[PDB]
Amino acid sequence: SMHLICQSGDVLSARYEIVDTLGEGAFGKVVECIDHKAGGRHVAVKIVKNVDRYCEAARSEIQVLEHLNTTDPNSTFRCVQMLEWFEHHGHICIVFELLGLSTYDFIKENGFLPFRLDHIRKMAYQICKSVNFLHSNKLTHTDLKPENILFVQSDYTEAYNPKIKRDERTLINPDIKVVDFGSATYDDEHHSTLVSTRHYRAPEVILALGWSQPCDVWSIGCILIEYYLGFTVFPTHDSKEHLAMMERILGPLPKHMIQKTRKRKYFHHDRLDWDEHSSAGRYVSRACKPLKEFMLSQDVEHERLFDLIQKMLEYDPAKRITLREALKHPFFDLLKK
Ligand SMILES: CCCNc1nn2c(-c3ccc(O)cc3)cnc2s1
Repeated sequence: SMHLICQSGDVLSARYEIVDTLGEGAFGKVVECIDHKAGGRHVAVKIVKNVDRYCEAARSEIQVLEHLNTTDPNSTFRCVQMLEWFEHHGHICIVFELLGLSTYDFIKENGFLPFRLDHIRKMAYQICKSVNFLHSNKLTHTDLKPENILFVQSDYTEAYNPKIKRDERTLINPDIKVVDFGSATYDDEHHSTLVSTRHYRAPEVILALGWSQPCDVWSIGCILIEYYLGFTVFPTHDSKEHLAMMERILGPLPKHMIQKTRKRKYFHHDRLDWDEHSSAGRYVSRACKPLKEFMLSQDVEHERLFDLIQKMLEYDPAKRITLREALKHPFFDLLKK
C-alpha cells in the first residue's frame, strides 16, 4: 500500500516531489523530496504506516517536536527540526529538515569500521547535550541507537590506506542531530514495560523493573562503544543471552535487581539460568570479554572514553552517571577552550 504512494516522482500534498528513499524502518519510510513551494529546497518526508501503533507514535512525536522545536528554535540542542505534517492517501506524513546518513548507515557503508576518536568525542558530546536537554524537560527518548543519530552532513574523503590494505572513508564533519521522538515519554505519562531496540536496551528494562532517564544513558553507552569498535556489542536477539553477554563484559548483575524482577524465567536461585558450557555459552565466552579488553590502545584518551562508557553501563540505574555529569567528564576536556 505504501509502495503505491512513495515512488520517485510522486507528489505529496501538492508540493513535495519524491526524489527517492532515504531509509526504511518498522514505522514506514523516509524519502527525500523537492519542496516546490520553497523554491526547490530538499526536505525529508517521513511516511508512516497506516497501522495503529505507528499512527499513535507519529501523533505523539508531532506533539513532542512542537514542544522541543518551540523551546529550542535554533536547534542549539540538536533535536531534528520538524517543518510540518499532513495526510496523504490515509498516511500521516511528517516533513523534516534534510540531514545526511545515520551514524549506523555511515558505519555500514564503510565496511563496519569505527569512527576516529576525535570524531567520537565530538559526536558523544553532542549526543549527551541533546539528550540531556530532553532530560531537563522531563522527557526520556527511550529509543536511542545509531540509526536515530544522523549526521548533519555525511560527506567524506576517501583514500587508499596502506596499513589496512583497503580504501577508507574519512568523515569531514561529525556534527549530528537526534531523530525519532515517537517513543519519547514524559515523566508523568504512562511508561510501557518494553522500550528501546533490543541491542541498546537497559538491564532495568529487560528485567521490567521500571525505567526513566537513566535508560537513555545506558543506550548511549552502547552507542559509544559501537562507534569505537564498528560493531554492535550486544548483537543477540534473545533476552537471556543478552544478559549473559552483559555478565561477561560487565560482571554479574546486582543481586537486588535480580531479586526484584518479575522475569523469573531468566533466573534460578537468583543467578542467571545460563549454561556456560552449552554451545551458545561457549560462543558468548569466546566472543565477549571484559569491557576494557576491547580497548584498541592504552593511550590515556582511550582510557578516558572507556571510563565514561563504563559509568554509562552501570547496571543499577540509580547509580548510573547522569548526562549532566557525563558532560563534565575528562574525555570531553579536549573540546574545551
Ligand atoms: C529509517 C532510519 C531513520 N529513522 C528516522 N529517521 N527520521 C527522520 C529523518 C530522516 C532523515 C532525514 O534526512 C531527516 C529526518 C525523522 N524522523 C525519523 S525516524
